[PDB]
Amino acid sequence: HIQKVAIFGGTHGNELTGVFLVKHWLENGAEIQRTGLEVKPFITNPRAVKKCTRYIDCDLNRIFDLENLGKKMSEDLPYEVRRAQEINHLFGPKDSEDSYDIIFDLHNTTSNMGCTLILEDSRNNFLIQMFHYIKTSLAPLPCYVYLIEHPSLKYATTRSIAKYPVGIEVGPQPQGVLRADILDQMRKMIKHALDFIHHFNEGKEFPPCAIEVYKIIEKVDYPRDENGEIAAIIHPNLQDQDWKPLHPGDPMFLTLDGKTIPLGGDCTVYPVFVNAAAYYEKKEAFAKTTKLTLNAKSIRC
Amino acid sequence: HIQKVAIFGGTHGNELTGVFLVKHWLENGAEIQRTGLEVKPFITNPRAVKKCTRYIDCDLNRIFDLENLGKKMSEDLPYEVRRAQEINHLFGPKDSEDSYDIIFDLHNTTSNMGCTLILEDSRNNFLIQMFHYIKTSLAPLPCYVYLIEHPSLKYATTRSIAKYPVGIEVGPQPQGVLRADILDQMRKMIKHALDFIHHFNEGKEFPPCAIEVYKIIEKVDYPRDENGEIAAIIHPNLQDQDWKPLHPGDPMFLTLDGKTIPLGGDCTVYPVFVNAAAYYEKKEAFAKTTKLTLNAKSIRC
Ligand SMILES: CP(=O)(O)N[C@@H](CC(=O)O)C(=O)O
Ligand SMILES: CP(=O)(O)N[C@@H](CC(=O)O)C(=O)O
Ligand SMILES: [Zn+2]
Repeated sequence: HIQKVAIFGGTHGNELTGVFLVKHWLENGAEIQRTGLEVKPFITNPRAVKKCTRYIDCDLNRIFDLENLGKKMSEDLPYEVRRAQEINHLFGPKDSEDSYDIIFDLHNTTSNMGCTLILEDSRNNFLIQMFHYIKTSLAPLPCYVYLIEHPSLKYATTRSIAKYPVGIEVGPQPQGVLRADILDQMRKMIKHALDFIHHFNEGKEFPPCAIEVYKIIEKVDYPRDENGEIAAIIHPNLQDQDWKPLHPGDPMFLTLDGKTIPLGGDCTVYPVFVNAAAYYEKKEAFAKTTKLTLNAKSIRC
Repeated sequence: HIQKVAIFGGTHGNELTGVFLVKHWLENGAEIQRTGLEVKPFITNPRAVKKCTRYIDCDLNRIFDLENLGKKMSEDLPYEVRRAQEINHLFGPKDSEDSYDIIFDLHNTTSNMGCTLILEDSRNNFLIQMFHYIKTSLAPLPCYVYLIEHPSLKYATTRSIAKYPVGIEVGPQPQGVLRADILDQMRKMIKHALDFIHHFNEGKEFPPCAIEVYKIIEKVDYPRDENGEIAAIIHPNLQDQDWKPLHPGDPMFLTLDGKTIPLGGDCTVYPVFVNAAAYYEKKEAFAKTTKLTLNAKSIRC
């Protein structure tokens, strides 16, 4: 059933783990080859990799929609828009049946999140089953799932071209830095993801399963000042405590004085992307998520 | 004896702890004010801070020498060269007796180094005594001293304008990220450094003392490709092990294949700036240092 699989690195040019793995596999990709399965590594944003920067003109990972992929090709377009089209033409077109079946898009964050899988559709049995397999196979190494389904949020990502878009994120790693442990963790994530696809194409039957995901609800801004500059910082007790529960009493921010600013609201939330570097650019502190369980049916062929 | 003291933040625009402290103290610098002592906070590279980037045209912290500070002012010069001059004219001139007495230049690294003091002259009794005071005052919080004296090296740093240049570096913090603990650590470093100056200007007598420093000997490159691209990465056992001893047997790098590359040479070395982000730009892995003890005499008003 599953034929065309791709692996994207360098969607942001300062997230090196993907860049390195992909470059290594372009020269020798035996590691990622599975019998009866054609898997293609590919650098998505080579220009931004060259500069070791997030993007050149605009973020590549939020423009794979009709607004942008339908524009008339020209050299006056932002670099990433041109690039987005070239990629859609290679691995897509999107919403087409000639598109790749599965795409893994590799990412790094500074946030202390470890192995993270990113799910775009909560009702997708195939992906849930994959994510279950990976989760299970990594144990006792923790692996979390982050759900970006939202009526009004959710972005037009690079991987979204696929029938089954899979996002992969490993932290904490600084930008422009290549750590071995983080690299090793992403490797293992991949091998199990490919193992799952192979197991599936050899027609293995998976029983129903259930997994905890974390559903984005809101992004929290840093408190500001009358000029609009940031006024407080992630409180020590929240630093590095991604995925762990935070109750309305608990400390959130801290001023340089420093009075504490506690959570507020009436329910427990799970913060993710705590003090992420990519959040500063937009002056955001972290993401509020809701923990919940999803279910899948059985699958075959 | 000591009159003019300055504190520099934003010498690199993505090293936020300095930026934040300095901005906070420009609005209210009571924290850094000591009796009979005028200390001036100051953002060195406002343009690079604006963009949250290391530098605009060239690294500000390498160009405070005759080659650059003697150039004819013009708008065709790289931004940082213009800026370097403006600063030399404010807080210097360098090698002059009208220069500031002491300058603290604040920095962050991604390397797991904690509180670090940077010493440019090994024969300086005043600085050693300060560094001793700070070291001891921070205990049991570790504080290390890194000596950049070298016959065949330079470093025309921002702070070098002063009679007594002091460098301050706290890691690990990602670039474009502001962590509370790291901020707190730098604050304490400053407070004790200012306390020392005040104690000295109230004419306290310090007995002779001794401190371990780490003398740079060379910078280690990443092993490269046949094209010139990086070929291995800091071995897991070296990651985050700054300051700790590394013997010729021990593992250094790691290829994506599995093969370890051990140290070599014939003596124990102490690595610092392990997997520093700012080292990638020049494709360097870390700095080899040699641990040794320095001695100071007594000192007075
Ligand atoms: C921290 P990131 O740059 O990997 N976050 C992405 C989301 C993603 O990776 O899907 C973005 O906001 O574009
Ligand atoms: C991380 P940094 O730019 O403040 N440190 C310099 C050295 C220095 O600033 O003294 C470097 O590692 O290249
Ligand atoms: Zn990313």
